[PDB]
Amino acid sequence: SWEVGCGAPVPLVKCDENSPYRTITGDCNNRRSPALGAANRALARWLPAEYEDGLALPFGWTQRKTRNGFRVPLAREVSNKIVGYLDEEGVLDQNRSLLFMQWGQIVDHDLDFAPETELGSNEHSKTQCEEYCIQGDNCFPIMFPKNDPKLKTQGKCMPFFRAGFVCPTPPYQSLAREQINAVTSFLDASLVYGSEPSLASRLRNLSSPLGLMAVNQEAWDHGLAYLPFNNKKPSPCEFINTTARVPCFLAGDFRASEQILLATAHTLLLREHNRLARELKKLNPHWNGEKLYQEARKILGAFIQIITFRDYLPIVLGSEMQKWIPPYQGYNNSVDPRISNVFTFAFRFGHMEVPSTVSRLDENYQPWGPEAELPLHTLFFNTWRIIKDGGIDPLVRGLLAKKSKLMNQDKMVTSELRNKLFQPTHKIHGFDLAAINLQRCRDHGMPGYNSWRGFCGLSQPKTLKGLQTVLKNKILAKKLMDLYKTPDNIDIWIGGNAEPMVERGRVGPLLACLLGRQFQQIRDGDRFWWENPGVFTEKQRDSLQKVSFSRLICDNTHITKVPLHAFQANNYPHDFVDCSTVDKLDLSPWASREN
Ligand code: HEM
Ligand SMILES: *[C@@H]1O[C@H](CO)[C@@H](O[C@@H]2O[C@H](CO)[C@@H](O)[C@H](O)[C@H]2NC(C)=O)[C@H](O)[C@H]1NC(C)=O
Ligand SMILES: *[C@@H]1O[C@H](CO)[C@@H](O)[C@H](O)[C@H]1NC(C)=O
Ligand SMILES: *[C@@H]1O[C@H](CO)[C@@H](O)[C@H](O)[C@H]1NC(C)=O
Ligand SMILES: *[C@@H]1O[C@H](CO)[C@@H](O)[C@H](O)[C@H]1NC(C)=O
Ligand SMILES: [Ca+2]
Ligand code: NA
Repeated sequence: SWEVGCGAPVPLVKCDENSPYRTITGDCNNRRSPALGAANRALARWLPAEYEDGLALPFGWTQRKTRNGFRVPLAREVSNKIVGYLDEEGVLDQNRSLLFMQWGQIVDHDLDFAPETELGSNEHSKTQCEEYCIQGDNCFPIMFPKNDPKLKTQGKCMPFFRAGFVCPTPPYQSLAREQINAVTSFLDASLVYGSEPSLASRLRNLSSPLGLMAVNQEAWDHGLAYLPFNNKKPSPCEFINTTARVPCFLAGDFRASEQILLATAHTLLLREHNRLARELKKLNPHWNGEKLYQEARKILGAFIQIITFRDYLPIVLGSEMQKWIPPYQGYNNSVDPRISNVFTFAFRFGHMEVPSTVSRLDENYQPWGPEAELPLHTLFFNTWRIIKDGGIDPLVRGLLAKKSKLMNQDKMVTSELRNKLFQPTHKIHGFDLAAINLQRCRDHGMPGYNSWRGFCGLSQPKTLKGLQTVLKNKILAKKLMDLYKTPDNIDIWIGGNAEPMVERGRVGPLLACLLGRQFQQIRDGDRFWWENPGVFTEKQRDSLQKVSFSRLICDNTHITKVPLHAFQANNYPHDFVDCSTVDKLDLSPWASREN
């Protein structure tokens, strides 16, 4: 009865079966179902979607319509009463660097992107949602509750547009709405290279046959490369300072300039590509541009994989790591490699790891100038501080030397994100990421908290007292019950993140299961996984085994002092060493001798 499936707005596929390299789109990874993991298809549904009308309308759309007999609470009221806090003193994670937060965002952006519907071009339909807050079609505005401070200074709502969905981009009325993943599900550096042939070519430097990615020609970082500007008007990064008039960057991923540390990480990875490509040109002078591009691309892909799977996931998942992602046993072509709709909310655990300030540090790892520490809200879409205020190096030192925010049941999301978020088009530092996440949860038709607990083989609390035992927090459980009325109706984003963290990790049991399962699948179901026999030679793999994040910094900045375990909390100068003592990526195994 379940159909072979739709796909009129998704194009053709034809697959070069000899090809030792990934496609840009993700097509052809899986030989029996070539579209599996490819960009611009439906996110996978691990559980049936749950919408108000069975099909497409989110819970909370129709005021009289309940969920399980109760009204769903406003996203912004859940934000105000649970997610927020005032005192930033004491929130910092004593054993994770700020790099730990930032790598999470990098990895997330490699795997999933569900962009807003395209309806407001040649059309003030976006402007009208904003201006008048009238719910309809793809406008699904986040209404302020009665006592909200923003009601006084900001109007009736925050605008919000429904995520794009496959088949039609107007609505459909027979099968349930499926949102699109616009990037490749494989952990494949698509955030560097693009997920679309169009973008991917535009990012390359073809002017020369050196397999280089294109770089900024207007500005340089003390001789080091910046990303090229995106010259597409209008631009949010110009808007945040019209006197500086520095545009956003153009990268493999649309979101690269959303905050200055992300743009920073993107810069390092672009540098790493060009550097690898130059080093390969030396070792194999006979290689053409396509060859060089592909081979650097492939190494960078492996780099992301290793840092993610060897260094990042164990310190997120802790004791549950082995339970969900056992040691690798090879490529299983029966595994679904697709990112699930629910993972795209699970991985938003990072939002509770983002701290209120970003610092620039000098070569002694001491404050850099008089405005060294800045509030995070002043750095959304901010390229001008990079270009006109010291380049990336002082930012990278902050990444190493400052700390991530630790998630806290009484201090979930900093007001920098919770009250001051800037979104493009819209003019103000006045949005709420937490409210947006909850509204999105609904937009995407997510099953509730207890449906996912059941999925993960965990208990399903029905009462206040049951919820108190699961959360190990009486007061939080009590606010959730007062808002949601039953635990079944608690939005997964908030329920998942309300759980106390597992031992040695930074997420609770439910999230560790949703994340662990996904990463297991992105590893096991990828034909081009770096450790799958034949992707790299045995010797290449011995060389790739030594990648570190420290080495990445050494090779692509003018920073000479680095920790060995860059994700742990590290204090200068004690936990820092000279770049000369840190293992290098030895590219000798890529010398292809053929005479
Ligand atoms: C200053 C730091 C960050 C900012 C400003 C930020 C901002 C945002 C914004 C605006 C969205 C879109 C919300 C929506 O429309 O539904 C979003 C989505 C997301 N964020 Fe963050 N974020 C940050 C850090 C992180 C971190 C550290 C992680 C993970 C470790 C993360 C994971 C995600 C994910 C998974 C999504 C959904 C992506 C998709 O499929 O579309 N973010 N973030
Ligand atoms: C917009 O960018 C300008 C350009 O960098 C910023 O002005 C700089 O800031 C201080 C003065 O307070 C000086 O050290 C720089 O030399 C300034 N340059 C210029 C041209 O004035 C300005 O602070 C930014 N404005 C905002 C609102 O972000
Ligand atoms: C392309 O590469 C050449 C040779 O390295 C370089 O001089 C030129 O600036 C590059 N162009 C861009 C846009 O990166
Ligand atoms: C391959 O995947 C399928 C479904 O996930 C599973 O039945 C099988 O156990 C997997 N193979 C191995 C070797 O684990
Ligand atoms: C800090 O984190 C590392 C992993 O980065 C861990 O092995 C170490 O034991 C942790 N230190 C403390 C004090 O918990
Ligand atoms: Ca990807
Ligand atoms: Na062997």
